[PDB]
Amino acid sequence: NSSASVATAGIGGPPQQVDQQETWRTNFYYNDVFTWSVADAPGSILYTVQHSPQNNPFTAVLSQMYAGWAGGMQFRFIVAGSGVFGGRLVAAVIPPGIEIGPGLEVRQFPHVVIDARSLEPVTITMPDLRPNMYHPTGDPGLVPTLVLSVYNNLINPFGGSTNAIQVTVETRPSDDFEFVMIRAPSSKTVDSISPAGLITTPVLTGVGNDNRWDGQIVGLQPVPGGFSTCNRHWNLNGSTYGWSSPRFADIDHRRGSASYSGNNSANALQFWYANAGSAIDNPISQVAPDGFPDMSFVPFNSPNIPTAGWVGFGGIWNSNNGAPAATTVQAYELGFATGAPNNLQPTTNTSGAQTVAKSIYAVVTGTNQNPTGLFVMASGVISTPNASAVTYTPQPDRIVTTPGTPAAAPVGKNTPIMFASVVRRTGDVNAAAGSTNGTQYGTGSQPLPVTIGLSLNNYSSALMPGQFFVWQLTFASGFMEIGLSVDGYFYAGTGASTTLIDLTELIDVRPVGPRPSKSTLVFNL
Amino acid sequence: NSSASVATAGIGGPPQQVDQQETWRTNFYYNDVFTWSVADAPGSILYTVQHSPQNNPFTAVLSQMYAGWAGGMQFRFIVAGSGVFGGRLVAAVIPPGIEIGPGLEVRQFPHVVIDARSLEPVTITMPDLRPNMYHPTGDPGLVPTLVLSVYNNLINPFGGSTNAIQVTVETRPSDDFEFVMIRAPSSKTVDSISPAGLITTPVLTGVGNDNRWDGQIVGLQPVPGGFSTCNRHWNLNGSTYGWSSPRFADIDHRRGSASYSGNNSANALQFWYANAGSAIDNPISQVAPDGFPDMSFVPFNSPNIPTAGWVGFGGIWNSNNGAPAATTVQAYELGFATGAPNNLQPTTNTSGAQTVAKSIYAVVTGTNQNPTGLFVMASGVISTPNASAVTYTPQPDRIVTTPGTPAAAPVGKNTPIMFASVVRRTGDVNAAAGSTNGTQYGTGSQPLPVTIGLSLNNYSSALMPGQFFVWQLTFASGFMEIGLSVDGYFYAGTGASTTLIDLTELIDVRPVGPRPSKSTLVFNL
Amino acid sequence: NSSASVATAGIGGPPQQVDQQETWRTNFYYNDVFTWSVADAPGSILYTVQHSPQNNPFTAVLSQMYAGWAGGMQFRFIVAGSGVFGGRLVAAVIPPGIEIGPGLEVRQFPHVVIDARSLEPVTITMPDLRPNMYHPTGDPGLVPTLVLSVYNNLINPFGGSTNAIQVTVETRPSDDFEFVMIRAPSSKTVDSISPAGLITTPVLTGVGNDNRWDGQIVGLQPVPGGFSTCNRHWNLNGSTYGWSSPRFADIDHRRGSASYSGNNSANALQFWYANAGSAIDNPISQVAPDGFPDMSFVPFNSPNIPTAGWVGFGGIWNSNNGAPAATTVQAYELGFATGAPNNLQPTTNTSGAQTVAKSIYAVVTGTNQNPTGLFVMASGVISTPNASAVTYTPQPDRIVTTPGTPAAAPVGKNTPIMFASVVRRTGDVNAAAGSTNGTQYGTGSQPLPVTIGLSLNNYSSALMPGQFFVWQLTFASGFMEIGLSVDGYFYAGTGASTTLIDLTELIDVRPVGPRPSKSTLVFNL
Repeated sequence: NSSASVATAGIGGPPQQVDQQETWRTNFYYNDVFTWSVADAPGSILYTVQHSPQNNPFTAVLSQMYAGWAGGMQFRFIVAGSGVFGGRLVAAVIPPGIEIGPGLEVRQFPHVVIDARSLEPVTITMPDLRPNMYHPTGDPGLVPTLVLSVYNNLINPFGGSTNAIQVTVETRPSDDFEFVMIRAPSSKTVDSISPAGLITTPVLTGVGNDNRWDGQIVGLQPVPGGFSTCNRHWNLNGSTYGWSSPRFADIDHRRGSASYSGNNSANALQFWYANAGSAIDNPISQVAPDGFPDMSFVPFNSPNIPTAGWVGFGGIWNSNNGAPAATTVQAYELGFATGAPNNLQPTTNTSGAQTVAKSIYAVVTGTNQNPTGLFVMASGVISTPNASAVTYTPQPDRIVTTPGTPAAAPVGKNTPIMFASVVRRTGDVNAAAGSTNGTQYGTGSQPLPVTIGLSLNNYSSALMPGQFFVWQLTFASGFMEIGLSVDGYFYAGTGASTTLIDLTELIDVRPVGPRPSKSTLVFNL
Repeated sequence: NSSASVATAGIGGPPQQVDQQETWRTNFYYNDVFTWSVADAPGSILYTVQHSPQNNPFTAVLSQMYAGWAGGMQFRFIVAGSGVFGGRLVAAVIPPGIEIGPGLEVRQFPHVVIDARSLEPVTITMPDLRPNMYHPTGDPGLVPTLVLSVYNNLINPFGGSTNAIQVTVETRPSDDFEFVMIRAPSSKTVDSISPAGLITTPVLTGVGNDNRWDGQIVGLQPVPGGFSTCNRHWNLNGSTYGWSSPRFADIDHRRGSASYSGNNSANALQFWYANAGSAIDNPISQVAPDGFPDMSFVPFNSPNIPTAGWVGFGGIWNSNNGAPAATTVQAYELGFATGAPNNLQPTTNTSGAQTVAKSIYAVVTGTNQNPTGLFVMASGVISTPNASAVTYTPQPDRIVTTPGTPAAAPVGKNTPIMFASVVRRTGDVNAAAGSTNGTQYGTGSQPLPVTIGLSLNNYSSALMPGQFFVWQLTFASGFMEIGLSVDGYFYAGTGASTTLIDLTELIDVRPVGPRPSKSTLVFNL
Repeated sequence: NSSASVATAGIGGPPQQVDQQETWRTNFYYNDVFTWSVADAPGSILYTVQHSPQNNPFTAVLSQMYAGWAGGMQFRFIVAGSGVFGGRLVAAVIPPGIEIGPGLEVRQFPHVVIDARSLEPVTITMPDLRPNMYHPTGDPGLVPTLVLSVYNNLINPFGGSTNAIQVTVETRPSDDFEFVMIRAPSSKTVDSISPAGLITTPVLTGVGNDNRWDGQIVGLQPVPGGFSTCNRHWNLNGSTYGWSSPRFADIDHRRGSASYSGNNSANALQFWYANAGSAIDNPISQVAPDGFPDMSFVPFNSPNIPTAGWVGFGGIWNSNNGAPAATTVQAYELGFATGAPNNLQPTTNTSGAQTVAKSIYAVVTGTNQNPTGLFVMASGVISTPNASAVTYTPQPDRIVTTPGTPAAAPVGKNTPIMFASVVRRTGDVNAAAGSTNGTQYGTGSQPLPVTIGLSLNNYSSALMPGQFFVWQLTFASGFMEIGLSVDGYFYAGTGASTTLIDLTELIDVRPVGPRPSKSTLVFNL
């Protein structure tokens, strides 16, 4: 690999200003560590990095201080384990012009080998292979990448009882490394925007809540079979495929049709429905009124209760009138459906759907009119039998989504998870119940604070489509990793387990950074 | 001019560190030739080319092996003369970022004159005008342009038809030219050039098919009125505006209404329809289902057959059970229409339309159902009564388009072309034609391996919106040029022509690389 | 051994007159790796390769540019060890014309030992054994072989499952290696290697389709009983024994007899047949018409449907007039049979057979005519009653073959494979299945771009009848090898397996070049 690049790092002028500083470059300090197991395949990539000053601790804080950089940086690797262990690793410096993934053939680029038995550390100096121009802390332009790959797999002769060893990574800047465009310290560009700050501990401990139910988040729920979600959900492209803005507020739809069933004008069950694409007061999407639940309706016939329906309180409002008609005000079961008045069927897709309401108990005096509005409150309560507390609501089938929505499915051994929260439940009027309030797990895709920050800031040039942004969770007994995708869905490396993970013994959350999607999030509980 | 700069290029070049290949390249190799006539006016530009590793053919093969390039290229010019013809051309090396087109004069540039009376070739070195920045082979950036323009008019002493001579160009890399970043010439796909591979000899010869009727390409059809195409179309930005898959696939639509009109349940024409924009089971877009024809319907009255209709074979398919109805199996006209079920009228706008199907002959027993599905085969036949019929189908007026689709209209003397194929026609019981095939012409806007390849790999930033990518088609006798826009339309230089070009006597196809879109593409057949 | 011959090669080499490329090739590049276990017996041959410009990847790219080659190649071997395992391998440079296979011993050859306890790589030069005759790049002739065989058995001190280690090979061209006859690296097609291009990553990924049902390839199916295929099949000799075109094309047969059996002219099953070997309007061979299925008929009785029948949609077409009959339009079973019109029995021999068609449902009015034509579409559907049905179709017993067609039967542990795809099934009015696709498996013997490419360019004398051309298929987790015989069958190394291999998690495909056919192809998935 090149070495004349240093003369080119060498060129200065008006970026230097006064009084440049070598800073500390002398010794090697801990950047990172990686694990190598007998499990891992030849041609698998254990460690990768683009050349940057964010590869020492000292040059990452100086990055705020300086606006531009140039030159080489040295990477030192220490294999720890034993001299009795077979296997070999390959470290190679790759020039820019590349897309890294399944076709990027590490063992056919100029490279050096690292042997597992090495007692002493092995060093590489990584130069600049495009040294002609200063990089800012904006776009650097395309830079060389350092990749370490397994050439032949780790062997223990004493069997499978011990099966992994670690390799340390240490760095120091080289001689040719320099900085420029100092200015004075402040915050700047792409550096200040990262998905990291969305998730944090106080939100999961007790400050945060879900985006479907406004509940307190008690758990993490794995969903092996996948799911799809859009309403009040957001991505790292800054937009939503939903019809709700990211806050809880009343459901107002001005044009629907209203009727009642029982052939009696007083003491009857109220019905309201409308087709999708008439939400004239909603800017987000005219498909349904903001605040309307993303679930398919649940059939009930009087006096029988809906088994795990969404219920909210409200009543019927005509457009000419300043406030709703009181006689109509009652609890309603709400959902998305097709086939109103009396051929009702649930719908999982918004295209050709109908937004439907029916009162769970009798209204004082009904109303027959068309068109006329529906006015129902911000968050809902769960309708379900008396002492019911089985699994969670909605199940993946129950969630309604648009045809623009991308679905959440497993990637590798990484499984999508939903955030589980405590919801109010009711067993139908009076009687008895399993407890004082009863147990009930309502689930959402996201914590509402993450949803507000995806809507607030655009993170497209801040997490790549192949990556997850990763944080690690610490529990009193055990720890795990959790990931957020660019499509807004959250993942865990739990595989096919369904067990509820308890956030109530949560000590901590902290970022691990960007990781590629296929590679498994840690689960040790 | 800039021939001192040999030593100042030699600071920008050397950080890379690589060998010089001199011994192979003693001789110059053929690049192109152009024609010079008595009617080519002074100020006109006959020939232009950008600096690129693709100018010498052997350097193009070597470009594959390397990820960067730099240094100059020599150009050598031969005038074919006579010695009795007067006139001159001017050769200038144009700076980077100076727009090329007919507005461009050589007037105030450094230049050499190329003389009509010359008998000796005249050799210019084209130096590197970017040398501080090494160029990538697969993302190069901005380069200079070599331009040749007519200073003085070609004049002949005598009469006759004889009015033209040719000027040949051959090239050789200079002693400053260099390849660097060998790495692994291992597993990159588009090292080979992405745009250039779209058209090839055996593909235009007999391997290729067209992307709308699946026929064999016999010819090229100019459309001097211009035209528009959205479906099964891709482009050099990777984007599309269609609904149908990149390959040909069968029609399955689960959600329609079926009915018939008449005085009886039997020996009637079956009708089925569903709305446009409702196909939520199509991954590409909801405009219609996959396999659905992008040409407007043909109204007809029982018992008569539609002409220049798209007909396909299929039947009514039960949505609840998932299974066909045999009695319904018949040939059907499938099309886009508006005014369903019974006020039907034709449109070319998808929005607010209905995708409609009607049988071309009597079904034994019809069915009235809602909902019911439609299941029809992939392949399509043109409906035409006995012998002599319509010139080519679809005509540009028949084609439907969806918002976002740009239309292709002539530029200068370049006119947009469609690809013509021989297609199967059926129409009217025991009909016949004047020929055995019954010579019926189906047209597509692209060849299908091109539609598939432009959907499989990226092509962005390779061709400039002012330029066309050019290939030269070579016949046993004569040649012509064909061009590709950024948009993914093909163009040819026949001007106000409607005449069909016969591709039967094709020997070869070669890439000519980008050329300005106002440059006429030559026609000598 | 033969390392004196440096100066005697230098008379045979020099008449050509060319430069030496040294500066690019400082380092060695990855060629392959193989596995060494406690169960690989002494005398066994683990790895073999012929001298060829295709061993180093960058030399392969350069081979394109040149029409001849000569000189040696260095080979470098790394044992992955541990230091507690005993055993040895022997490395010999084998003379030209000495047959390779398991009968081959290293016993009396010059050799080096490669040691289990080795920690340092061991490097052999493979000299040119042909130097008086310069080799062609695109017709090379006879070369020597490098062979590695087990001298002493791998032994472990301890128990556990741990029983294997790997040995890597990397190569570098020698200082004697040379390229000559640059000419024009211009316009030769198969400069690139003809055999190697047949299988590619995006082709096995999602661009390829199979050559009998036109479906998407999901898997590989081993057939440990062996099988035979003639139609739409080509080979590495360019020869075929089929009737149908290299692409999928519609059935048109002008000369048949049509009849029905029953008690009435209406609501009957139409039957049509013509003899095999009579299709004089088919350019390829008169065995049947173009588009006709190469699987034996399925007898059925009215009113029941055939199972695992080939069904296609079409009708009776008037031979005198050249035009269809609408009333006859229906779904038909098309097949090869013997015993027509009414003693019909199935066969797999074409000679003395009849190509037969029978409708699967009632036609409104039937026709009795002689002669009358048959006109049916290209695409085909599998006939199956409701849900659970046959494992794959065609089964090897159903396939018809014509004289001259060789059958593919296992060799050693390599077994012949068919390519599996998901195909459309229809059968029995308003039927259904357990899944929405109704998971029906269609099989082809080759991928269709391979059938088309093996018909488009020549391939003779590239692969030796004892060897198989090998490609390596690489997955996200594990890898396997696939092989191609001279005959144009594909093979895999699953032995007595019938289990279907799922190609869903494929990352990559790379050519491994020829290997002896008795060599097992590896399976680690």
